Amino acid sequence: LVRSNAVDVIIVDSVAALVPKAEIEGEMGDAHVGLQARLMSQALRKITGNIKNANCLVIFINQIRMKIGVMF
DNA sequence: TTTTTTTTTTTTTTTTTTTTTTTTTTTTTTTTTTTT
Repeated sequence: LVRSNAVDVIIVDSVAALVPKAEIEGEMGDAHVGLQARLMSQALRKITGNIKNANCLVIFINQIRMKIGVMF
């Protein structure tokens, strides 16, 4: 959509819910340490250069997931 | 009978033998439990 120059505002609701295809194919709790993070990092690397050229918005939506082992 | 005298011209190719080198990471995820 963004590369087409047609649409100008794009919304991705709850980026946390876009599971990888590999994780879907595999069983529950197999592993997939950070695969979501790798996917998200690779996505931006490819679309940042097209978003500026197409003058679009890609407002992403996120969730609050409390972390462990943090005191202060 | 006596009695020798002088060279002239090039034609043709034939066959390949041998490898030499790696190069770079990429990414987090999720809390549990009141005690007197």
